[PDB]
Amino acid sequence: MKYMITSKGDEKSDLLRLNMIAGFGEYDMEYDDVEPEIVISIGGDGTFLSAFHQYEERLDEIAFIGIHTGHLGFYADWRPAEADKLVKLLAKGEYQKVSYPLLKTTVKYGKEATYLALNESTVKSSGGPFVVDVVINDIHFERFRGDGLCMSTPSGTTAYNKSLGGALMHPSIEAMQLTEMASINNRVYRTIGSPLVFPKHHVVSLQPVNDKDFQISVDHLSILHRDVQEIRYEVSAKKIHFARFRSFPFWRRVHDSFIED
Amino acid sequence: MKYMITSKGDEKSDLLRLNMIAGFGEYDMEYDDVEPEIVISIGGDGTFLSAFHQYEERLDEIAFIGIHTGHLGFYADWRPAEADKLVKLLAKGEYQKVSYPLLKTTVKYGKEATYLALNESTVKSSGGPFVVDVVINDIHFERFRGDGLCMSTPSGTTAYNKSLGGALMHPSIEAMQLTEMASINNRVYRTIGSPLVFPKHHVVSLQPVNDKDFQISVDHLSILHRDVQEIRYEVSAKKIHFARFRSFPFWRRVHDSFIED
Amino acid sequence: MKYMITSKGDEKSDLLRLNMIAGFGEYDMEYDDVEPEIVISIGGDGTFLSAFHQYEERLDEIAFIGIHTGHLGFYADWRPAEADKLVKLLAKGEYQKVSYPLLKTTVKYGKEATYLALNESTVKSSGGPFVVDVVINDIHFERFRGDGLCMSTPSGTTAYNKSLGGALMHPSIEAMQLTEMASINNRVYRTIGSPLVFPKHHVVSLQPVNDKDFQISVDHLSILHRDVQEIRYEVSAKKIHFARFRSFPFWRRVHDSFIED
Amino acid sequence: MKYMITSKGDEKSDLLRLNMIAGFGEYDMEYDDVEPEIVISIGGDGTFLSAFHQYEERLDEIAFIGIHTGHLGFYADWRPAEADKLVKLLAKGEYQKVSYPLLKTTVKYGKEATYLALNESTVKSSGGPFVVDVVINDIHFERFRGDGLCMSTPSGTTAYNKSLGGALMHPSIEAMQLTEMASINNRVYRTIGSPLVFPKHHVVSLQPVNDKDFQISVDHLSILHRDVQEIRYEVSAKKIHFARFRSFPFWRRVHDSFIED
Ligand SMILES: CN(CC#Cc1nc2c(N)ncnc2n1[C@@H]1O[C@H](CO)[C@@H](O)[C@H]1OP(=O)(O)O)C[C@H]1O[C@@H](n2cnc3c(N)ncnc32)[C@H](O)[C@@H]1O
Ligand SMILES: CN(CC#Cc1nc2c(N)ncnc2n1[C@@H]1O[C@H](CO)[C@@H](O)[C@H]1OP(=O)(O)O)C[C@H]1O[C@@H](n2cnc3c(N)ncnc32)[C@H](O)[C@@H]1O
Ligand SMILES: CN(CC#Cc1nc2c(N)ncnc2n1[C@@H]1O[C@H](CO)[C@@H](O)[C@H]1OP(=O)(O)O)C[C@H]1O[C@@H](n2cnc3c(N)ncnc32)[C@H](O)[C@@H]1O
Ligand SMILES: CN(CC#Cc1nc2c(N)ncnc2n1[C@@H]1O[C@H](CO)[C@@H](O)[C@H]1OP(=O)(O)O)C[C@H]1O[C@@H](n2cnc3c(N)ncnc32)[C@H](O)[C@@H]1O
Repeated sequence: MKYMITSKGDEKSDLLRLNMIAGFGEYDMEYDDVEPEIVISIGGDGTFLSAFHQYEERLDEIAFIGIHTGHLGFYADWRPAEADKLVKLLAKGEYQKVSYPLLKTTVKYGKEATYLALNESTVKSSGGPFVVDVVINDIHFERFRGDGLCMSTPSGTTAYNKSLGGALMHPSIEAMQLTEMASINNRVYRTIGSPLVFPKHHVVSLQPVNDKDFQISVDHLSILHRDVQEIRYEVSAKKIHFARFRSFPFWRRVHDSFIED
Repeated sequence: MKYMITSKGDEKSDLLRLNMIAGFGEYDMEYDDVEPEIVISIGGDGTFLSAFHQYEERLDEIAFIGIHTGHLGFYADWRPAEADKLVKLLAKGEYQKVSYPLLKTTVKYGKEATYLALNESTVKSSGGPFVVDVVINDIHFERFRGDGLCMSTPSGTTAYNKSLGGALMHPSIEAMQLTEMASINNRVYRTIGSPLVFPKHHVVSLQPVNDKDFQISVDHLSILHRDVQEIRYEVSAKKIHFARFRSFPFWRRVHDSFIED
Repeated sequence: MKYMITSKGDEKSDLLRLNMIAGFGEYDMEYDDVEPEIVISIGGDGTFLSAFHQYEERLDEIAFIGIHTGHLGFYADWRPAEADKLVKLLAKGEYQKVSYPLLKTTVKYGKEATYLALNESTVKSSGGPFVVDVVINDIHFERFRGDGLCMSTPSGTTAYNKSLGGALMHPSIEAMQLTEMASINNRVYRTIGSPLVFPKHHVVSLQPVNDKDFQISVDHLSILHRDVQEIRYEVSAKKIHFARFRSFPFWRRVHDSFIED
Repeated sequence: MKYMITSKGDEKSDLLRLNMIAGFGEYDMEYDDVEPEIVISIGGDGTFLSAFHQYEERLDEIAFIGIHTGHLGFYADWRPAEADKLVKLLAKGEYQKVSYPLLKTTVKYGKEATYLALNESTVKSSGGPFVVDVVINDIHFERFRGDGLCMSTPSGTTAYNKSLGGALMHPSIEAMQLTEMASINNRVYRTIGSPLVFPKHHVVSLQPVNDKDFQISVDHLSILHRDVQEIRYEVSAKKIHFARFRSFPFWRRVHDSFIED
């Protein structure tokens, strides 16, 4: 099939990439970085996040593989030594695919712009204080004042979501999780405090009250949006598909990353 | 159909119960507290929890209704004024049923005993320090030392789980959530810290290392178990069925209970 | 004595200010906004913070008073109705003074710039990731990666510090408190997690490792510093002096602000 | 001077104890376990806590030393290899003493009983729910419902207090810190949430409202008190005196214990 390989850029990743292409060369495998069916990421989770967004418009025609040259990642969870063993099983085929849920973000102006996130999407204070109205399925849930909010995919719960006190969710759960960044809670302002886990079809809407500029981030892409009036969060109908070749369970990936490998 | 009504016991609850039975008397409705199809709880969530466990062996043949005489509850979410309106719609039928997931607990000795929880099941220090090995789908995940652990149903996440830093989960999500009670984390002991959200079929096993006595609780039932060697947690295959007669969404119930009614 | 009055600017604050000046006019009191001995703030804590920094170079020659026209504040803790009673006791004299500790921030370049904070001073990510080395009395304590850090005065612990999980400290304690903003903790990065309470003479130093630009804030003043190599935190030798005229204890101020007035 | 040595009891601690007594034998040093001036603890912090309470009635006539045979402790912070070097400097004298603050607990019945804590004193649910009124300097601050409360000395903030979210306090600060154990916070019940740091002379009083039985703990001593009506917490006037022979600063002890030795 068509394949391509992206690299962190350092000497170790570029050289493992050149060795896999060489191993791939002796097969019915064509390197193609326009319409690949297999996207291999060599580096870290950030390298994988770049690879995902590089091909977010062909998600249903692509299986992703992550190779970590540094420490173990959650998307780059195969080490370099098995790359030669990886070439072989990628060549024949015959491998199950694993699908993780994604988060859809809709940003409306006064036109709109949608985005797709693998880790999380965050909304932040543009310069002055951050006050937004939180609306859940068209019901006003709370008026939030603080540093910002974070809406996380299941696989993203080990990322920014974990640092904000969120729960770690197994990626087979089609859900999204909202966490607060340093909220005020006094006699004037009241927020729920706890992280909120939303299922499919539930729409969380963030609406400004005073300022209308915000720092909106989607994974590592962070741009300041102007003249916004709504940020809609929703479990996407699209999924990211991983090529699977042996059992590396999620809770084991959590154990190795946070307890001790 | 067969029905029965349980009461908190105070003057207000006993009298609303006697008025609903009177309203029920003028219908094709027989009061029966052995094999009811409709179980009405008058009082609070605790009164409802008692009503659930009173009939946990006929869960698939029962629809539950909760009436709160005091503050708003999450299971007792209809106020007394609509009880007369409640009698009518219960009499004809024609009402959708709502199903919430339950948590199954298995306790093994050296025989075994299983239990069913609507809120949560907790395991606690029997007197000396609490040390248990946490095993997820037969993999050793961590060695926990602290005050105890709490495994919560979705509808239970607003109860004890919320006080322990857990996330609030919408009850349509078939899952269970584990939270820590005051764990030690130093160079010797290491725990994940974050709450963990597990899907169906995932089995969390708690295994003792030193002492084998524990305070195990299931909802308000808390008994000390002796000579245990395993506590297994798992999303139950059974569900609790609620009689539904109008839209009182979960996130609104959360708003009214924690933000301001 | 010399006095001056600052106002939030709205109609209510400007008019209470004009009435106190009128009441002050019938006394041996001269309005002077260059070298006052009494600085009255009318509005909120933010109005008081502006009044403090407006006169931070004459702290030992000034007693501060706060009047809240809106909700109760921690520095603006007298309501408008007692302003006429306030005029009288300010005129005669004979009132004890209360002193709260301040936080000193030193920012070095490659010259230096020092600052004085009543609430807190925070250091934040300038655009890229935030990584700093934390040094306590010239010992390397930890390498922090996250959103930022917050060093709070005692009276500031109810402000930003409280939202970040810090402890509330009685202002008679000459100390400063450091809290983390969303830190990463995995096999690579390790931070203490808990808030740290430092006494007098203890110097906490923040040193960059990669980027050298930071968003440094001091109370509501937030400016981006360039080419920094050290941010030093230390309990200041200066104190803010409040004019006291009746007992409004701190823990009562906490109760009224966060429990219910 | 008079001295004595206590041991964890295992083979390693008993044998290091017998070697120090031998080294002590060749000096103007008399082993005396009734009125020692030097109390050496060999084992861990728990062994040291037992040694402190064994002599809490002669605190002002005793200097304490801790030797850790296992991992590094906060009171047992010298390793066995320097015990022979420890014998010499203990023999001559000429060493500064370090003093840490203690926490005084008063428990009243309907007579009273006072206690002294080096780490913390906790109050817990006796069997039924835990509800107490929190009173600060004779003002009603809050009505707490939850698992319990913990009042910690400065040196105790790295113990149970740290697991409950409290701040780490340098032991030169004469203070005490209160933290909550899993409190309920809804429209009915309201607690401050944040840890509270109290100075000298401040009296925190816990008063029951419904049940009057409680599990009160002081360090590792935990006994159930009956017919109580008040638990008073206060920074003690007594201090524990440590024999100091080189610089092992507190924040370094924190670094080595929680970051990495
Ligand atoms: C440049 N990164 C790429 C990546 C990744 C990333 N994704 C995940 C994930 N899904 N589960 C766990 N670990 C993850 N990683 C690691 O996390 C660190 C920060 O990159 C790195 O070790 C990553 O690892 P690797 O790239 O060094 O191999 C942007 C991301 O950073 C997250 N993020 C931002 N701010 C904070 C913060 N304050 N605290 C914690 N996380 C934060 C956020 O989610 C964003 O998408
Ligand atoms: C006697 N109760 C019955 C009930 C209920 C209960 N269930 C829920 C729920 N699912 N979502 C939210 N609120 C809930 N409620 C309320 O919670 C308080 C404590 O009953 C009361 O107001 C309840 O309300 P109502 O009875 O006064 O109307 C035992 C339960 O207490 C929980 N629990 C135990 N210890 C703690 C603690 N330390 N912190 C918080 N919750 C705790 C635990 O889950 C247990 O099953
Ligand atoms: C514009 N403010 C002025 C003030 C004041 C301020 N100081 C204090 C204080 N010492 N103890 C308690 N309450 C305080 N207040 C209130 O706090 C809210 C935010 O102003 C307002 O109600 C204040 O009240 P009043 O102005 O509406 O009357 C900047 C400050 O905001 C703090 N701050 C910034 N970001 C956050 C955040 N994410 N969460 C919580 N606090 C934050 C920070 O400390 C900064 O100095
Ligand atoms: C039997 N212990 C003796 C000791 C000591 C103790 N004191 C301190 C301290 N001041 N600073 C930091 N570390 C400390 N240690 C360690 O802490 C662990 C638990 O002993 C052990 O490693 C201790 O170490 P060492 O004995 O193995 O060498 C009772 C104490 O346990 C604390 N405690 C109780 N319950 C919990 C909990 N749920 N979480 C955390 N701490 C708890 C409480 O404070 C009590 O006085």
